[PDB]
Amino acid sequence: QCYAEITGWGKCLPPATLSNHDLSTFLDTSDEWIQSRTGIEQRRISHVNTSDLATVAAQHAIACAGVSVEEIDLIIVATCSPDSLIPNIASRVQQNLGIPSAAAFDLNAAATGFLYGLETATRLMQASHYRHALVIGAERLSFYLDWTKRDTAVLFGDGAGAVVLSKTEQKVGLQDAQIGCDAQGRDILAVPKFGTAMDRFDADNGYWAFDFVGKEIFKRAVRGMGAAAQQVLARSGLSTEEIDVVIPHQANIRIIQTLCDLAGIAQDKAFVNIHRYGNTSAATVPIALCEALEQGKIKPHDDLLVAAFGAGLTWGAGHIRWGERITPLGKSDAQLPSCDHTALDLLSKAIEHCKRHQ
Amino acid sequence: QCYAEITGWGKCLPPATLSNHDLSTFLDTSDEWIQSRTGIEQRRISHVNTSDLATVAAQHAIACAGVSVEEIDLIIVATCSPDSLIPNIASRVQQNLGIPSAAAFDLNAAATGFLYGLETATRLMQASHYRHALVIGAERLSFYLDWTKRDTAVLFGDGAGAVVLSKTEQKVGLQDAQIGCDAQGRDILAVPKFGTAMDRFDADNGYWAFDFVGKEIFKRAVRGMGAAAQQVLARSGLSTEEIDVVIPHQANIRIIQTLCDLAGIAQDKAFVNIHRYGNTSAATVPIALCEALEQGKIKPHDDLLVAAFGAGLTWGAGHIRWGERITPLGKSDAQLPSCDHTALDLLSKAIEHCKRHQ
Ligand SMILES: CCCCCCCC(=O)SCCNC(=O)CCNC(=O)[C@H](O)C(C)(C)COP(=O)(O)OP(=O)(O)OC[C@H]1O[C@@H](n2cnc3c(N)ncnc32)[C@H](O)[C@@H]1OP(=O)(O)O
Ligand SMILES: CCCCCCCC(=O)SCCNC(=O)CCNC(=O)[C@H](O)C(C)(C)COP(=O)(O)OP(=O)(O)OC[C@H]1O[C@@H](n2cnc3c(N)ncnc32)[C@H](O)[C@@H]1OP(=O)(O)O
Ligand code: NA
Ligand code: NA
Repeated sequence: QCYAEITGWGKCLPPATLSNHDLSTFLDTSDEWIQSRTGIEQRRISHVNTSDLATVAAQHAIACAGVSVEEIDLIIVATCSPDSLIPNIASRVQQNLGIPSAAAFDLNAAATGFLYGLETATRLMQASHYRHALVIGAERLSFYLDWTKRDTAVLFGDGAGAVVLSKTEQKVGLQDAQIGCDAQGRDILAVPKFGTAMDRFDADNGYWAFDFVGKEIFKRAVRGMGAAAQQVLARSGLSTEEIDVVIPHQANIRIIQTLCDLAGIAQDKAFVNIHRYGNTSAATVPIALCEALEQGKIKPHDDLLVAAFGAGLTWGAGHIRWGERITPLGKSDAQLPSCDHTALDLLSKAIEHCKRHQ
Repeated sequence: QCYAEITGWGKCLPPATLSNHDLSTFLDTSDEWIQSRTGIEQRRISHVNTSDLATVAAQHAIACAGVSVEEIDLIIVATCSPDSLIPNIASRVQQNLGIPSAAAFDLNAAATGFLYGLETATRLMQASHYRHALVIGAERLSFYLDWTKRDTAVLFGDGAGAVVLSKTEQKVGLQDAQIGCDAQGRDILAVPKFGTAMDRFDADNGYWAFDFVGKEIFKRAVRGMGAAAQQVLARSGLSTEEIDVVIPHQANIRIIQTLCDLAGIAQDKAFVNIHRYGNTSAATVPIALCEALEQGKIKPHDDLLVAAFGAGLTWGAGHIRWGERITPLGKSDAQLPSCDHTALDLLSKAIEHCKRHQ
């Protein structure tokens, strides 16, 4: 029996910050509403493409793991905002870092995609000949947003997180996972007209609907994640008190609290950074894991519960058993190109077109 | 030790057919050039979205396997032309067929994506609790094409293929596989400006370049596939004479012939249907497998070699050991909505815009 230890962790958050106050400047909303309903105070807006955020997060995770590029056998980028469809952006990350040979693909399961990626890489490694893997959740969700619609415009941000996995005999990394999808929730969270369903030559094709039914999402998410978390704990013989840390998707602070409350997990076990970054979809979990490690929230040998959901409606949970090391082997000087523009400056063209079309 | 038997197979080719003669009607090309250089005589153009082609192929594979929707635990759609990015289209296929619960994701590794999907589902099933899986290669490549540029406009078509996998103790299905990516070939085959790298509000954003360096692709593809096929055969203890059938990606007939020639595999072992459908990217392999089965090309207990490449430049090979059954359990009456339009009629809006912009 082999296992896939999380030997490296890393993040990349773009510098330009869109505050709740900044959103109040061009929308009928407030810090008071956004903060009390969602827990979000700020989020980051990328001046660079999704693959660039991915690459930097990967660079940090690679130094953290001390793994050479020659040893990386698999690259998975979990994203729903890739630079290109042809080719995939896993191959761009591969190109940027000079990784020869590795299998490289993009995985789309919306915000659950990192957990899907961790599950997928772990089983690939357990069943076949992949020595080390790079799994990245990376998003530039700001691409998609409708800057007239306050319901969604205030919820999402940009960023990336990465892990490196290393094959081992030790019983560490992802243990049981349960991933799934509630396809009856497919239409409640959707941008149906970006992709090959859109009219390529219509000049109004940029003004797509972001469909979003918050109450219905909340309900299906809590059920999806909750039942997945229960299957993981039940199958693994864990009592709930044995869970040391929860690393949840950062969609809404109330969803995190409800998940923990219904499962009987203490609220202070959940790592929350949604106030800083908002919902970064596939990046939420690996960024939260990275920061949990950075801030001393995870001890050697801890049991972690990861839980996530997203458009689909995809869902999942998993149990990670941490090994010996919670400290990086090395640091990276990798950074995004500098940018002195505000988040408002970056969104100007997009905001002005959306408001003019209305 | 478990294995993932291919218990179901199925295809969906849209009816509207673009002949080489039809391409001669609006481009400086000929049947004589296209047929002798590529082997392509016809290809299909979809009147429906990628998810619809996927669904029908899935329906045929499900009846072929005799598996209920309740038993399907995993859905992978390999595609680079999804209807939507949010949500994924694996979840649409899931919705269409009423499959509850299953993990559902889109996998993007261009034409190698089906092989990536087969590898991924097989290892998921071997290492964890997935009883049956649905793996689909589905594409509407006609969305992307530059109807002024003859180099690429004549090469690609639309379609989908599916398999159903069933967990078993018997040593059948995918055995060894070797998948990878040659990221130094990333820029030779690319549509860099469809995705989040495109300017959403530019009215000319629909007139994207399809970058394509045929000679360089040919060379990297032959090397990529060839070395992957060698690693598969070497690791598995197979002599080349023991390979009964080759199911190759249908990009170019000369690439198939060169692959077989350099490996010392007899040319008549390769199944070729590129003359009918062209390059359908991720759909090529599962459609060719489905048709090989339909036409009596595969016997019980045969050894198959699958080989593929695509944008990335992704590559791979695998060895499938066939089990007992080469005949479907049941048939499906599932079909696409009727369409009496020609391929030319369907492409009219796209062709007229491309030619007017030039
Ligand atoms: C671009 C990337 C997209 C792809 C994403 C992929 C990743 C994912 O899928 S993760 C998906 C994220 N999921 C979530 O955020 C969870 C969904 N749930 C929620 O957000 C919550 O239900 C939430 C906060 C909206 C509920 O708020 P609620 O309790 O209804 O507040 P309440 O006091 O009742 O007021 C509601 C009203 O406020 C108003 N309102 C909405 N937005 C705002 C705003 N920004 N400012 C002021 N008022 C607002 C509306 O009129 C709303 O009415 P209704 O609820 O009928 O639409
Ligand atoms: C939407 C799709 C997105 C992609 C999704 C992912 C799928 C994949 O990644 S699979 C990729 C598929 N790969 C391929 O098709 C590669 C196959 N190989 C080739 O294309 C060959 O090299 C091929 C067909 C060009 C043959 O070359 P070859 O016979 O050696 O050269 P030759 O006989 O001199 O002809 C080439 C010349 O013909 C001309 N020519 C090109 N197209 C045409 C045409 N349609 N009609 C007439 N002449 C043409 C060109 O001037 C070309 O010049 P150059 O020498 O500069 O390339
Ligand atoms: Na514990
Ligand atoms: Na044989």
